[PDB]
Amino acid sequence: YAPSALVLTVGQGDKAASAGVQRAVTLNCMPKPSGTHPDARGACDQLRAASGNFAEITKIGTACTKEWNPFVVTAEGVWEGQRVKYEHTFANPCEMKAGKGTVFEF
Amino acid sequence: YAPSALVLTVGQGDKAASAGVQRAVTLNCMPKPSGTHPDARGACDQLRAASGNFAEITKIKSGTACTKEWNPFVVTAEGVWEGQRVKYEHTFANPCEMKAGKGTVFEF
Repeated sequence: YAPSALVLTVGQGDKAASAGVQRAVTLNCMPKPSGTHPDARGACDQLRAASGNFAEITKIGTACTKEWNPFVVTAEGVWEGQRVKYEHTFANPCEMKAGKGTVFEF
Repeated sequence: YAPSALVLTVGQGDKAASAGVQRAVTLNCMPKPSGTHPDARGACDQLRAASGNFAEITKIKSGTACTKEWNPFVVTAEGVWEGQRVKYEHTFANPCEMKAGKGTVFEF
């Protein structure tokens, strides 16, 4: 196997570079799930099912207003030996609530 | 202040973008040290003493005496330190230089 180790963050703002990070968790998946992530096994399972594609997890029955109150989630590190650097901006808390899945529920 | 959560990697090559990862570990320092890093307390302590400055970890040491052949390794750190983004890489010319400059942080 190849390493799968990530840091994930959430913060206020519309880009990772400009966001005020609120919470950040570690996640290791190979060969066993661990980390400060609150559900390392569920997160590793969901990521495996998506082939490591964070965008598949965050994409938009969700009835949210068009208020702009943005939050950015990030993932960076290595997935099955490949370097990854991901960010996604949710327009507001309502969209984030629907789009976090297990991976970004922290 | 604020979260300090990191992933560190080592790989063969001369820049992170061109080097395949061999091993990677997690490190979280607050409120207590943990992670897959084999000495999380030592790594967190060294980083705290350096105020999160990864260049201070890998800086040159007067006792280092290595031959000069090119056989490079790249180490990286990513994540947050005191809530602020970390994106760091350093290339060691050969195994001797990596042994001299890895400290506890990159000892995995």
